[PDB]
Amino acid sequence: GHYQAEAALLQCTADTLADAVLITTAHAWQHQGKTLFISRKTYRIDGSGQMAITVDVEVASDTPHPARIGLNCQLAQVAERVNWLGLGPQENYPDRLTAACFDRWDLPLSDMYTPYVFPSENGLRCGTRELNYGPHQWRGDFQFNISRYSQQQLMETSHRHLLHAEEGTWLNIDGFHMGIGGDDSWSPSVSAEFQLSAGRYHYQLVWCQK
Amino acid sequence: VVLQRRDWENPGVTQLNRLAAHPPFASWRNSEEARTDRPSQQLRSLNGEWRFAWFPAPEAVPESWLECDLPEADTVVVPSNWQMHGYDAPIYTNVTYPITVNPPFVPTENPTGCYSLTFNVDESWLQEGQTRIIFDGVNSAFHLWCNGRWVGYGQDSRLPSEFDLSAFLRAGENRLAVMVLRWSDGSYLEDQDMWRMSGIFRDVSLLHKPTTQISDFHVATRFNDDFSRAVLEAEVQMCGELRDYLRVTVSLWQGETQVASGTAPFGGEIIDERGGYADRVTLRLNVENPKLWSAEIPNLYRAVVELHTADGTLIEAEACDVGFREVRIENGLLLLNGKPLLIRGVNRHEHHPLHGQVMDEQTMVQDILLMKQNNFNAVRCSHYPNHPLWYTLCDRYGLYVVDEANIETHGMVPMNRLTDDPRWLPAMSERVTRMVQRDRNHPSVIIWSLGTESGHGANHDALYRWIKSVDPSRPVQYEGGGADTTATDIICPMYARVDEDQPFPAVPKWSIKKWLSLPGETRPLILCEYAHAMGNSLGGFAKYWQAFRQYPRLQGGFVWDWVDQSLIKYDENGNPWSAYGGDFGDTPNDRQFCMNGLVFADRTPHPALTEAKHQQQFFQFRLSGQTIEVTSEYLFRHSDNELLHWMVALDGKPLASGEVPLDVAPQGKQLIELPELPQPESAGQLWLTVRVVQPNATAWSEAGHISAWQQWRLAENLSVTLPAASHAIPHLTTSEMDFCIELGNKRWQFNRQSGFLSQMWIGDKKQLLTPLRDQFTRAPLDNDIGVSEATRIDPNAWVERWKAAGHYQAEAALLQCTADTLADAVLITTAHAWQHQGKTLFISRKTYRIDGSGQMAITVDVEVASDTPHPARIGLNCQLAQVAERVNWLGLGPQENYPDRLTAACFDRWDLPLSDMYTPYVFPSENGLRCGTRELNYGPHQWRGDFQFNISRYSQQQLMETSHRHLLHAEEGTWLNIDGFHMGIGGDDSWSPSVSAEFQLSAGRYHYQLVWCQK
Ligand SMILES: CC(C)S[C@@H]1O[C@H](CO)[C@H](O)[C@H](O)[C@H]1O
Ligand SMILES: [Mg+2]
Ligand SMILES: [Mg+2]
Ligand code: NA
Ligand code: NA
Ligand code: NA
Repeated sequence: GHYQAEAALLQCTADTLADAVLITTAHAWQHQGKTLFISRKTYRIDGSGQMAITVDVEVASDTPHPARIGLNCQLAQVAERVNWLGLGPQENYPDRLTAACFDRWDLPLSDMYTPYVFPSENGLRCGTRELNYGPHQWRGDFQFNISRYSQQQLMETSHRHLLHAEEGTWLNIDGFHMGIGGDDSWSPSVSAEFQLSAGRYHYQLVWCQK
Repeated sequence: VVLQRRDWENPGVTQLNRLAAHPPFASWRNSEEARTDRPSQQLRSLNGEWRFAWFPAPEAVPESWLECDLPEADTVVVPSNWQMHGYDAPIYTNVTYPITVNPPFVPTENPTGCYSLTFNVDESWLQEGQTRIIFDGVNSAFHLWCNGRWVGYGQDSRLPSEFDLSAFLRAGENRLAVMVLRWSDGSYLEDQDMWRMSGIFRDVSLLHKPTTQISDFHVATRFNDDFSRAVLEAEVQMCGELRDYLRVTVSLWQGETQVASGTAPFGGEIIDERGGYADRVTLRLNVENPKLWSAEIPNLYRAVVELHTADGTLIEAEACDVGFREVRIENGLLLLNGKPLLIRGVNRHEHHPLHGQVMDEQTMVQDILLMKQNNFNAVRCSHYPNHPLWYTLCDRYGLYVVDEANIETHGMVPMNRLTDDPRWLPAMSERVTRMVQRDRNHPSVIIWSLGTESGHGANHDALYRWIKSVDPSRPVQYEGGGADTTATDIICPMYARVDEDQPFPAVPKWSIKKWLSLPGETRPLILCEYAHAMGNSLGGFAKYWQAFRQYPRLQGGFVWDWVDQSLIKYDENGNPWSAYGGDFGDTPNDRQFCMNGLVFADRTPHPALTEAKHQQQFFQFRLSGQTIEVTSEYLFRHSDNELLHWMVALDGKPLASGEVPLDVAPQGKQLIELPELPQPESAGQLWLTVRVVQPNATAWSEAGHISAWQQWRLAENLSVTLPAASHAIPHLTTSEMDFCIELGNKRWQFNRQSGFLSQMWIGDKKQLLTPLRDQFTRAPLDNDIGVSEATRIDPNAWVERWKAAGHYQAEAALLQCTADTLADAVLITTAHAWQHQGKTLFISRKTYRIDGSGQMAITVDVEVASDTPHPARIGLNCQLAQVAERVNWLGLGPQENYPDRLTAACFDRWDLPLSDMYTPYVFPSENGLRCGTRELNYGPHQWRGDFQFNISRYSQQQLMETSHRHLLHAEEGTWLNIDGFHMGIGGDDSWSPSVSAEFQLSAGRYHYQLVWCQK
């Protein structure tokens, strides 16, 4: 029930600090009674206008290792260039990133999508310390993709030509992403060291307008 | 003439008047006593009180000593090493020779042990036949006198020298005088990495043999393809007068039943143009459905060899135990009885902490039992032939043995300088030939070894061929000169790693997996030495066994090594302590390198032992759903003394358990279906634990002995419940120097100048003696140090990388320290930078959240500079004021375990006295860590999260400043180290960095969290 998991709020509090506002939340993703994931978050918005996000995730040892552990959202803005300090320029994944180089990259948005004839998650870039899109800067140590297509449309659509740009820009920022494999295409092939099996995961982001 | 010749400086002279080598003789005169192996009246021990004097050189020995006992001499026990009686110091040196390398010469100052014994000889022994004396072990050379007259000379410390005394003795009192030399030309071939000692250190005895006698005999066992029929073939040789009426009967016994027999006159088949051996006979006995010998089931028969007249009058009988087994290398696999072996082996030096290198039955038996109880099936006789009882016991309890000639020339430059020299061939041949002649009838001996660490020389090749020529029943191995030379049937490297190539020039140690498939290569690979168990070690041991299991041609190896070579010294009060190199005045020395044991000198286990037992298990396990699949790794036996105990616990609380008998065939499978497991309605992780229990006692184990275990996570139920919110809310008390938080009897204090928790109070009492601070270092392990020394730095060792980067003396610098009162808590934020000479090594970012329930949630995020050497650990430490009796934790245990050595540890709820949380390594270092721990309890304290910890009365600082365990003093309070992350310990070897990449703290950014509360 990974694709159907319903978020159930456990905690949601606010605090006033000397020079910032702290938002603490906790969620449990469940499927018919079973708790798959718990997400514990803090948001820290300070004087300079930076929103520091800490995320600590629990994964039930007996659920199949998840495809990713990140955050997503549909952004309103539609910019033309995607600029980042990280691995690139082309799409790279944890078990397919040796060719990619760490530098400052700048591509058109359409270059951050890969037109696989049968549509799937695509266009990830890894080991990114900084991402710039329109007015938005994200800093940390993460993996991301960015496109006019949602994970939902991508998985619902059998051919690339049947896809339609969605309003705004879909952003996927992953603390962690499972390998893609390919030793064959008829049995699981993602190696143990690229499966998301640690049980407890932590990543942090800073979101400010630059 | 004896002082004149200096035979102890002549590799051309290795003996004078010494009898031929041969298998163990007892000269029974009753065939039944031979069968039952009872004591024989014809073999007398001369063990006991002897007279001993020490001299600085052989020139300093007075000529009267041959005729009269010396009054200044003492009375000492024999066998013994004279260093063990305080006459001089033992020397511990590893590679470098204990003497100046000037072959064939030794120092003029050559410690000389003069031994004597006045003893009785009965009349009966001197009217008929032959009386010989046997010295089983004399280190390193000696001349022998009897009643004033010179008998002979002998070398090789590790094999029997036998001399005919028939013409020297008289009825009544007799006197032996033995001049034992510490150093001789033999020493050049005895450079083993061990204590350098000397003297009559093995048994001395007198054997009476008839004039017409069995002088040698060889037993072979050959089989048809399916092992349903054997032929025992026994070749017997006599000395004395050759007569028609002479016969030999070789008869084979299973208990009290004679299964086969053969009798023949002397005179073997024609051999060449001049005929045959008129003094030899070959007997061949047919054996149907033989009980086969292995380490799993050591089936033995008794062969009695009778020399007699046609009419049936016995002359004498010899005998041995026969194990019916074939050893062959076929198609690149070592096979025993047609099945491929998996060597669960260990190197074992003969060592005793009190008696030095003297061996006794009790110790040997103790060693064998521990070995087998911990899943070993093999031993390498590193690096010399053993006390003769050892092979007998190995035959009977069942271990595969590698018998190794007493040749090591490690300190030579290059290592093969002697072994390539044809002039050292004679001395070398005798050390190989005399071993084969002595041990070739022991079934436990499955492989011959040409010695160790002598490079690869032409002499090795000759002797390899010699052994293959005289004994086609056993493979010959030898590691020197690259481990895969033409002088070895088996690729037998030392400390070759699993996946990691070490491509040294000329002698590369390839990844053992890569080694097998080098172009043209077909041989099996068994490591003669691997997994150097020095101090806190055996990291990465599981990686070896995973590979051994997957690769048919990787057939195991021998751990280095069984027992620490520590020696007992005494202090002023009179209490014993364990001593290593340099502790007897001995210099130069290689310090703690003599301690590489899986067990302490007193035979107490190191934590690593349990890791070896687990990885060396004989039953493998897989879980699918509710089915446990059991696979046997036994080659011959069924699991006819085994049950499986299963157990399911929720975070350590038992919910169900049961028993199923194991009925699995060798190499076979059994599926066990667990009953409906009761789904617990309570948060936690369900764990399954299985243990294989032997319900009946054996020759080597007690009833209820556990031989194997394994764990699995079953279903997990993550906690979704919020704690019941509290009325109270903590109060912040800001000061110039301090942030204080109050809640009820509990109080926290953060020093604003340091940035750390300087103190906590429960009610009135202080909880800390030292503030809670980040720790990035550890008291360096033997593996962290390698061969690095104060006066000869190895900049490659982990410790030196750490020192040179400033890790040990970096100073916390406060970047930030704020306080904030929240709705139901107080939040303390901190930031430190650890710096050394302007370089920022680490940055620690923390928050402490103290809420209204009195719990402190600590969140640590560390940055580690990519270009600083990866740190030993990322954690916190403090010195608690509390000294409690017990430690209670939910994690891996119960014994000490580290990230690369935790497979044997089981997740459960453990409870031990504080003293068990300290590991007494003779050289002190970081110790006692336990990993994957979710909850720690000590007095009123409880920590929760996902961390590793050690807890003890010794600071990391005292552990790293103290050289011996006994010099440690318990500090006030308890040092607590809590690590989010801890580096592997390594041990693939102990002289280069050996910690594998995946166990190094290289991620750059690290996160951990801990809740601290009183309970
Ligand atoms: C390069 C050296 C460390 S050689 C190393 O010394 C070890 C110390 O225990 C063992 O004696 C090994 O047999 C030897 O190979
Ligand atoms: Mg000599
Ligand atoms: Mg050596
Ligand atoms: Na194997
Ligand atoms: Na050693
Ligand atoms: Na130390």
